[PDB]
Amino acid sequence: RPLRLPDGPPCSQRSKFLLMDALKLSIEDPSHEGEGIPLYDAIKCMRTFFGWKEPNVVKPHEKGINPNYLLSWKQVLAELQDIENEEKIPRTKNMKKTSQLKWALGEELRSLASWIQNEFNKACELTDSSWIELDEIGEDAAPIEHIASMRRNYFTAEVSHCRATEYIMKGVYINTALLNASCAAMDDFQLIPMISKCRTKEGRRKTNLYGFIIKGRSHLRNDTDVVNFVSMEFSLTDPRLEPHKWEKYCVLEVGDMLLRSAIGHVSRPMFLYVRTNGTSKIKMKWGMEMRRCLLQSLQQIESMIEAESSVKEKDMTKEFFENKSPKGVEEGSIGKVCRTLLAKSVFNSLYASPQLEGFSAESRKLLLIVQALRDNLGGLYEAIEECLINDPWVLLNASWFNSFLTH
Ligand SMILES: Clc1ccc(-c2cn[nH]c2)s1
Repeated sequence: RPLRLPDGPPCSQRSKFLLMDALKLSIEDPSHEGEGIPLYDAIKCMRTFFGWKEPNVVKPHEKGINPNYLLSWKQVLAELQDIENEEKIPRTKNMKKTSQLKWALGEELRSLASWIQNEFNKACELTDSSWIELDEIGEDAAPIEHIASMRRNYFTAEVSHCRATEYIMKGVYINTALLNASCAAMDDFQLIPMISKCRTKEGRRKTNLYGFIIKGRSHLRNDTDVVNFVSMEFSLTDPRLEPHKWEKYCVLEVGDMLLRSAIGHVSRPMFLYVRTNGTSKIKMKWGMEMRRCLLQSLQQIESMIEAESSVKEKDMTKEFFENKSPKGVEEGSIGKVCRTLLAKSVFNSLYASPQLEGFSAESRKLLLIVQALRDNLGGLYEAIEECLINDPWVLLNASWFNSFLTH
C-alpha cells in the first residue's frame, strides 16, 4: 500500500531564504577601505548595478499590507543613499522605525508541487565557484590519519563547488549575523546584508550580496523566543510562473539586468522577493552549525567505504572514490552520490520541522518491515501519514518513499 498524499492547493516556499531563485550582486577580489565589514561590502555590491528603477508590486501578498513592503524597500535604498553621504560609513546601519517597518516587524492541507523536486535537483548541481576551504570539514584537535585525510580530500573535491555547499555557507553567514545583531542591537531595526564568499575557478576571491534582512526588536531571553525579520531578496525568477510557490511573499520588480546568454546579450527584469518571517535563538544556533552537514554526509560515505574495506580486507578509499563487486554507480558517479547525500542533509536543515521528524522515524520502521517482507516472501501508516500535511520537503520525501515501494 502506497502512502496517501494529501490533496489540496500546491505547497509553497517556506525556507528562510531563497534557494534556486536567489540572485547575487558580486565584487571580485575586494580591496576597498573596510573590506570585510558586511555593510561596506553590501554597498560596494549595490554600487555595481545600474539598472535600478522605480519599484512596483508584480505579485502581491494576498494576506499582507503590500504598500508597506514597497515602502520598506524604498526605505532601504534611501537609507543606503544617506550612508553614501556620511563621510565615515558606519559599521552598522539601524533603520528608522517607520510605520511600514513597525507593521512588517510585528511592532490547511497542501499537495506536492514540482518546484520542491526542482529545488533538490538544483541543490545537487555543481557551481563554478568553491564555497569552502580545503580543510573546512572536521573539528579534530589532533592531526588526522592518512586514510581519514585521503577520504576527506576526495569528498571535499566533490562537494566544494556544490550548490548545497553555497546554501550551507549562505545559511551560516546570515544566521551568525542575525544572532549577533539580536544580541548587540536588541532594540534596533538593524539592516543586515545577506552575504556569501566564494573563490572563482581562476582563484579570485569574490563577495556576494543576495539581499537584506531587517530585524525587529530582539530581547531573546531564552532559546525559543522569536525575533521577527523582513527579508528582501534579489531574483530573476518571474513570480507569475509559479505563484503558488510564492504565497508568503510580496514580490517587487526593482530593476533590469543586462545578461550574457545563449542568444547573446539580453535584458531581464530583476525582482525582489519580500516576506516577513521569524526565527529563534536555538534555530539560529543550528543555522550556524550547518557546516556539520558536510561532516555528517562524509561520515555516511566513510561508513560505506569501511564496509567495502571490511569485506575486501583492505582499504577501499581509492577504489571507492576513483570508481575502479560493484560494477557501476546508480546515481551515475561517485561525485553525484556525495552531492546527493549532502543535499539531503542540507535540506533536512533548511526544511527542519516536526513533520520531518515524525516522517523520518516512522517511515524508517515501515521501510525495514517492507524489506524483511520482500527478502523473505494501518497503525504505522497513521503515524507516517499524520505527518503528511503541507510541508514540501516532507511531501517530496514521501513521494520518494512511494517509489521505493513500487520497486
Ligand atoms: Cl547603495 C545604492 C545603490 C543604488 C541606490 C538607489 C537606487 N534607486 N535609488 C537609489 S542606493
